[PDB]
Amino acid sequence: NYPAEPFRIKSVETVSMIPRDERLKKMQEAGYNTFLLNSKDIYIDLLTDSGTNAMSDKQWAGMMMGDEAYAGSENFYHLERTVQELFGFKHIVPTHQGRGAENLLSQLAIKPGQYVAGNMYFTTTRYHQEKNGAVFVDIVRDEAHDAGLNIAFKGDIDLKKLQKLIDEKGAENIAYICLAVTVNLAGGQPVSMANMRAVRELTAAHGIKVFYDATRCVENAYFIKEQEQGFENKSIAEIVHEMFSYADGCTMSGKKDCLVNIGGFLCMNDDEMFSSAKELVVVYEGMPSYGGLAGRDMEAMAIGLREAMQYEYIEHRVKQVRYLGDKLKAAGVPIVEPVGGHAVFLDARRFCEHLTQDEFPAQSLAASIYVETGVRSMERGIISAGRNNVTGEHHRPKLETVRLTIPRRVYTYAHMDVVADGIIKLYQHKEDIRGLKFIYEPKQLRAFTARFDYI
Amino acid sequence: NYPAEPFRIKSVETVSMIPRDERLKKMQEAGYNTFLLNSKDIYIDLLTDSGTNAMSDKQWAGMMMGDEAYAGSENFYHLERTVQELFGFKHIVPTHQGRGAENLLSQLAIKPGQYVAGNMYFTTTRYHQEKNGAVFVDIVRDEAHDAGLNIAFKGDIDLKKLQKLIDEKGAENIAYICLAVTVNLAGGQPVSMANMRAVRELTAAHGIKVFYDATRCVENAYFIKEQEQGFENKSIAEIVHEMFSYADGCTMSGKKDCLVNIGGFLCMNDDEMFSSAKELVVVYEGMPSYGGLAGRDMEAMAIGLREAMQYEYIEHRVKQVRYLGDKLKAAGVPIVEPVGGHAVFLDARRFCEHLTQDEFPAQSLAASIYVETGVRSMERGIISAGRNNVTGEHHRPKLETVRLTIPRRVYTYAHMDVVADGIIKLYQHKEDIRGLKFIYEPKQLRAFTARFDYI
Amino acid sequence: NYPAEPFRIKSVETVSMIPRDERLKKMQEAGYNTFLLNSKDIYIDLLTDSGTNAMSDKQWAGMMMGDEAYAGSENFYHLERTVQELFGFKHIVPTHQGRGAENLLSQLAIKPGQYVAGNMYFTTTRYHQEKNGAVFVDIVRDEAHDAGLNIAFKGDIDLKKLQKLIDEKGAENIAYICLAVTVNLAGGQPVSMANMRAVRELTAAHGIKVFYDATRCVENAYFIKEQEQGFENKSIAEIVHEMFSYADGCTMSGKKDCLVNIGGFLCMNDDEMFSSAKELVVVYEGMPSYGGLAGRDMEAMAIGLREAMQYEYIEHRVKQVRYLGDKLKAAGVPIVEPVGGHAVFLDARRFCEHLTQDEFPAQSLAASIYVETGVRSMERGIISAGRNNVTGEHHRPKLETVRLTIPRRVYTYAHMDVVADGIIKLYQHKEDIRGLKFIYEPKQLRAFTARFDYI
Amino acid sequence: NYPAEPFRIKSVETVSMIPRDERLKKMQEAGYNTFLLNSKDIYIDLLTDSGTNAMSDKQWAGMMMGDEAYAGSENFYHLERTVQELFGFKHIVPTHQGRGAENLLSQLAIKPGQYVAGNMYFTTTRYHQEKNGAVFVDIVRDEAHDAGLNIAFKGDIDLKKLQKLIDEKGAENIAYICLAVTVNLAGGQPVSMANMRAVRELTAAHGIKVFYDATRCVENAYFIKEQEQGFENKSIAEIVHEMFSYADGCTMSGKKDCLVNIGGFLCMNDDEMFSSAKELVVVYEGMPSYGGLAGRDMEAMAIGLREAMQYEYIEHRVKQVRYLGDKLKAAGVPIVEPVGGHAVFLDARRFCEHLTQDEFPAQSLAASIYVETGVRSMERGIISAGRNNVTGEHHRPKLETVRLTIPRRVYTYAHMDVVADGIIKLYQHKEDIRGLKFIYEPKQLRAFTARFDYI
Ligand SMILES: C=C(/N=C/c1c(COP(=O)(O)O)cnc(C)c1O)C(=O)O
Ligand SMILES: C=C(/N=C/c1c(COP(=O)(O)O)cnc(C)c1O)C(=O)O
Ligand SMILES: C=C(/N=C/c1c(COP(=O)(O)O)cnc(C)c1O)C(=O)O
Ligand SMILES: C=C(/N=C/c1c(COP(=O)(O)O)cnc(C)c1O)C(=O)O
Ligand SMILES: [K+]
Ligand SMILES: [K+]
Ligand SMILES: [K+]
Ligand SMILES: [K+]
Repeated sequence: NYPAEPFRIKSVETVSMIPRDERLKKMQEAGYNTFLLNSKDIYIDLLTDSGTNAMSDKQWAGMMMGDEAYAGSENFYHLERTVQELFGFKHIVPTHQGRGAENLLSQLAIKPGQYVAGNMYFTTTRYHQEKNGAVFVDIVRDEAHDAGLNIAFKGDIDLKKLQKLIDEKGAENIAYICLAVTVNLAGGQPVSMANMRAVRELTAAHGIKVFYDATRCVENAYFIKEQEQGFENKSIAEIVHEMFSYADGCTMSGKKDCLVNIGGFLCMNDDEMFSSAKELVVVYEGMPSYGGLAGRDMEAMAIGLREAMQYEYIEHRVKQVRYLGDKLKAAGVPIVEPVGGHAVFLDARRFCEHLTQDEFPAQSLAASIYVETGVRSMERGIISAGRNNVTGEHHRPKLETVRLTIPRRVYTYAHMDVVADGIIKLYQHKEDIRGLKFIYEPKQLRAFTARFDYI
Repeated sequence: NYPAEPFRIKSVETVSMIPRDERLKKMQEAGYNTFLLNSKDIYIDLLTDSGTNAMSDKQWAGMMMGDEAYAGSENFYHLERTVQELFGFKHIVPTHQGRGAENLLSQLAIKPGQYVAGNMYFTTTRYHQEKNGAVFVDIVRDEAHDAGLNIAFKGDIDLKKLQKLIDEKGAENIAYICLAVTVNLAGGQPVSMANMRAVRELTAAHGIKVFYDATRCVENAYFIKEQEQGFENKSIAEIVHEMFSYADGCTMSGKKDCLVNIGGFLCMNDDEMFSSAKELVVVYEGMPSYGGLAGRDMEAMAIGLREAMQYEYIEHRVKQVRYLGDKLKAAGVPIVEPVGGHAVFLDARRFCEHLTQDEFPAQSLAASIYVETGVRSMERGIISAGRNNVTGEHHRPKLETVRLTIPRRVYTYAHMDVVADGIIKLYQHKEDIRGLKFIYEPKQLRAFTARFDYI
Repeated sequence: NYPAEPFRIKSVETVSMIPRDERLKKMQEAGYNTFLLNSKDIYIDLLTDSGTNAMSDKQWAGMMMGDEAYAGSENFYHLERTVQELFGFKHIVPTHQGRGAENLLSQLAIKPGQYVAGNMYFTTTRYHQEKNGAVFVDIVRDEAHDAGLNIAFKGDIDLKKLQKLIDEKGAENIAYICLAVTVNLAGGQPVSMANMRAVRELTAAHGIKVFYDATRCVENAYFIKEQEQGFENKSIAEIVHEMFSYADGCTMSGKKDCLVNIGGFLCMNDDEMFSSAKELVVVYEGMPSYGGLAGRDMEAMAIGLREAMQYEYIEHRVKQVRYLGDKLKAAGVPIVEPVGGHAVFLDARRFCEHLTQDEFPAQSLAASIYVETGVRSMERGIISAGRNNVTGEHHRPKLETVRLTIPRRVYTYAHMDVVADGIIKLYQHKEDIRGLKFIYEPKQLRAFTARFDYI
Repeated sequence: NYPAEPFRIKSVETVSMIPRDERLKKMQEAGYNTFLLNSKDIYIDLLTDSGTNAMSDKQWAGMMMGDEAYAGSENFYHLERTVQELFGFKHIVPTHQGRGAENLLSQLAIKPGQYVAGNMYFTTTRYHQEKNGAVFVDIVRDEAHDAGLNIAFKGDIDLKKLQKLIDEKGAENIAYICLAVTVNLAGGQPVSMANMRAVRELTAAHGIKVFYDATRCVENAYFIKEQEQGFENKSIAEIVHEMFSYADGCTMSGKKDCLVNIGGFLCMNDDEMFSSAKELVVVYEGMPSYGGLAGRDMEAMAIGLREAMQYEYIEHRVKQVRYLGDKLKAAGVPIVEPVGGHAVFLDARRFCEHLTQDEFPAQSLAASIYVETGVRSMERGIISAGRNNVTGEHHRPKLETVRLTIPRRVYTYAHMDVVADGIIKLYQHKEDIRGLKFIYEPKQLRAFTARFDYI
């Protein structure tokens, strides 16, 4: 049902298990914002799966073989051919992480005033699109915004919404389609191969380019192998390669599915766009031959991307997350369904039904979770959504969630039991969670540095 | 009941998950002898807890700080202060592993014709004693020889047998008392502090020296804290320090409870014996300042010994083994009781009651365990007992067992579930396990290179 | 005269020692462009001192202690305290490398239309200034533009030019003064403490902010200790701390004087500007607590910055470069004088006086240097100067040089002898060096991908 | 003339350069015995080339790939095939270092009362021979004991002395011939291929086995390629393979020419002796599949042995030692000639002509060298020779030397200049070196723990 880890523990990381009362002052010191907690004070850190993964002995062997040359590093050539082989794109430009590649793509493929449409958004991805003069349009299926609706491939793009955008705005006013795999904001929800194929057929007929946000593409490929009909016999690698055959390029954060702690890259097939990308990367990231990464990190990322193609690795990765979700569901704890590839999202609206969204139930549930359990989680609700620029009012998302994000190969099922058991106990007296309000709020990107206080 | 790992995974070790049919071919290639399997073909390797432990990030940081000098290495001084602080002995001599220290002690403290008495024996320990002209005398309590008897501190020395040996032979004819903690041969059974204090009081009255075999002393200290009355307020470190206060010295295999992959040492308080030890260590191991160890390994062992004192680490270590034993016992699988600190012993005589001991049931059970699960275990029965050279007959031990030995910090509860589930499944059709016979048998130490075939 | 290395070799890097005939074929495969050579084909790689340094055993111990948390990593706090202690600034924001910090500073401290003045410029630094709407003004002393003039502290700012800029434009139209230490473009020339104090006094009277480009600040501090009167009793650390006391902030490329292969940061004292920096860093680099760096790399940079303060390290570093310059000068090889802190610049115009600048003498000298020695050097002449886009004409710099850039702690004096001996041998038959012409030329940044053939 | 290092520095080791007065008290604390100095107090540690080598990036990559299994480790298989390929022996048994293999060989191949003859001796090698009942006979050419005689292949066995031993004692009373390459005690002097071939032809005619002490066999192979006629076109590997084709086995210390910090092995071709060796290794070292070594160390040793076959590596290694010898010779400093492969031996008899051998000039010169220069060297004279057991009097060797032993890939020519310059200055007032006498002397192996005082 739930497989054992398809690896052994090679080395362990020291942790501290501090008491509740000490956790209280830290939570107070952090303004009740888990983003402001210190790593050393956290038993199980589920803030994000980005850059928090455990590497393998093979990757660490590569770390000893860093060719740190400014140009022509063997590690770059290794990373280049690995991505060309596994993703199938013609050209690769390394970047220090995913948002470095997003900065490049948005400056290369967007004219001021054009539209960029995709299946929901991510913060840095949407920022670089809008800062380069684009207007974002969400074309995900309406079901993806419904936390409790348990349907497969919730991250699919609504082809009808896409056709509507092309007819009303014109294909020439659409910069590109930004297709994310998986869809982080909807709970790590996958996109079917049929949806990727249908988007490619519709966009190619209008000459509209398609670029993937591929940070969690391997988790996406597992869902296709598990649940999409006709792919149960295909390997993860074959599925990944076919996924990108429907794209003109991609932005990749190795910090997710490449099983590394730093790194990303930009891929594309177009020769002219690749030329302009190499001109722009030297300004922000570095040389086209290292792009803001040490040689050893290009090596670790090349090895890690190949490791992620092992079926047993990715099956266990996803099913460990599912185990935490299943234990929570069995105790009646409200969660986003179905469980995504990288995290379980607690539905703070149902968890904190005594609070309104103006009282920030997700931010307060995350604070309560750490104090009561020593687990750090991330607010993914009204605080992260920001304020509408025209009216200065809160954006009001249907998804008011607390994200329990699982780094790859770091924790065990017993750690998941600690998390689930603590949340299930907290759910018993959920009425005790107090509301929050801003005591400090920045002008932009308030989720990371804002401070709150109770009631 | 069973605690989560008090650490997270820093790095993982690649394994191959070959299916049953391939595991069968590997087992046939190995002549149905788990000792002849290749490490690369094994999912979960429970052959031994010696030298197989996962190190911490701190230990690996120390590995980068190796002072490789031939004399006066900083790593040796670090190791020296740590052992003097934690064990309380005056003098420390490093050795490449435990049997290196036993070679030194046996040559220093034994006159040809003297007696060495202890709570059972280990193979290498008793060999160095007998090769230097000593006759071994078992003075363990009679209960230790009852595999099914579930009683505490089974490893205690019978004080009456000790008093009997002193009266019959004289104190001048007794080289030393060899007190092992824990007792490996009885299943990893602990020794109480009260027994250690009584042995020290009786030997000191007759001027008899006492030297500990302390390879699993930390596991022993946990049993004292858990089960001996009056020690529930003492730290692991306090218990360890008090244990060795009743000894004149010790031999240690760091490859066990020091959480390293290589290393050991010899301790003593006597100045003159320490002087002779420094002369003898240069012949067999190396300088008194490295003793057959790289500098980085003295550092890793010094750091690891201090890590082993953390209560949460050793509690989880012992309870992970107990978890495997409890799950097997709950399904009716016959095991040695009580479960020891480092391993679970399957009673292969009861498990394969349809086979005679001449058909090697423990060897054949270990073979089936690997084929059905990818778990390697060790035969501890008639094969390891060897053949009598004078008569050419099997030595026939009362204990016909398969040893599931758990390396420290390498596996999870899910891995223990893989082991237990496979063994329980085999137990439900145990009548199908076929006997084995020699197709190749060496003249000595047949457990390591013999090959078999089914009957 | 020239000190031995104040360290020993802990580990070595494998190189290939291919003979001249193979090096020729590699050079032809690279189109006679050293930027297109593969690292694996190079014996001594003097392309740059950026990111190519050898780390210490202590830094590598830190690499094993990476706290990879997304927020609140212990490595960030270690880096934070180190910079606050050594540089004296209030606030620190990590970036993946120096140009990442320049991107942040240029967006924070520049209004469109303002002026930025400094002691010459660097490519990435001036680009971020000009892309945010600033006009660059060179206020370096006129002597800095005289390649052959051997005078001290060639990088000082001409206070009269600064006073002239303030009077003509007004202090409100000056974004900040950008003082680089050292000055890379002039050959790595230092700035005196007296010049730093005078700039601070003049700018503070007009309310003009001063930000340092401190990538090679430690090399600069050594020159002050060696050659500025009244500092021979001050430690390197004391000099560094006093240098930054005359600045409101800095951008740093740890890839230079922090003895690492990746990393940088942004410093400032203003609280409000630090708040805006934390909002902007999440868009381009990452969280204020890691800023596009792995935790292990923040640790390595924190350790490396403290190591750079050791007098013996930086003395040997600078004198190793000086050794190469002295040996070349003693044989009559024309070089830029005085020798800078990090590189020796060959005067290719004088070296290949039989060739015109349209025949690319610096590019061709670099080619011959690799073929004859296996040493890679960088063209810093007409090719790197680029082509004017409006007229399609070569930009023609007065400096037509080949840069021998020395990574820190990577090479020995014997390696410098290989470099010098080969160049001196080439100089004895310099008339044989043939000119080059484009067989391929990209539209921009031609230095990195252009290919040539002999004339 | 003297080649540059055929590698780059990947990582550096921190050193301390403490003043003379502090060095004095340490030398006093150590009883004027350099063996008792602390590593942390030494700038350049030339005590020994054993276990002090710098590893490569490839070796350190292997260190991350330790397969720590007790049996069937991939690292053992790597080491096994590498030795079989490069040395040509049938069977390999790993040991923790060379003297572990010597303990095994001496117990396997010696009957009490037999003779073991060889080209001089080493301490641990001769101890295991004599402790197993053999009488040592030196059959090296008489010239090898003359420090100043500069002849090639000084380590050759005198075939006439060998024939004399066979005629007087009988071939049945000769256990084996112990042929060392190189000969450490004579100054690291090589053995010609012709001498190895002649010894094999003479011993095989009498059925006498030949076993090599091969710790520095690669240095030996370089001398053959450099100076023996007909081998200047053969690779180092071909020479090494042919060397061992004249032996029945070997004892190897990886700590020398395998470029590692720990490790050794025993090789042989005989099946029956290999069987007995595997029985004996489990008692002293460990399993035949790891033999007292961590898996990662078997991996590093396998890689290092292959690296030592690179001509440029071993040429530079030997010529760096020769450079130190040439600088000393040019200043008139008396040394053993010719310079050996691994060390320069100062001739303390000529250096301290005002002292008799009873005043221990070599021990006192080593003390003076450290105090005046911060360089540690080893006494190789009357102190190491020991006392004659029959008369209780000093053994009086013709060679009274101070050994400046060079670890592989650790130091530069500039470090050699520091050593040479300091010794040359000390030679100017050599009359100031005071004699020493025992204030403490052990019964055996006095060189390592004895303490002395002046006059
Ligand atoms: C850091 C996170 N996300 C990163 C991310 C990024 C940016 O990648 P970097 O963090 O590697 O810049 C882009 N696209 C998606 C969908 C992402 O989820 C997170 O989910 O916590
Ligand atoms: C190898 C094992 N035991 C080794 C051992 C040793 C030998 O230690 P080394 O393996 O470190 O020599 C000494 N004393 C006891 C009680 C031991 O159990 C084992 O149980 O598999
Ligand atoms: C890459 C080089 N310089 C980079 C540099 C940079 C850019 O730093 P990063 O390369 O760390 O972005 C900034 N400031 C100065 C003065 C620099 O010299 C070089 O000289 O090869
Ligand atoms: C340690 C040294 N010698 C080791 C050695 C050995 C012993 O090797 P281990 O140090 O690896 O035991 C054997 N044979 C020779 C010729 C040796 O030189 C030394 O020369 O300092
Ligand atoms: K990270
Ligand atoms: K680099
Ligand atoms: K060593
Ligand atoms: K091991």
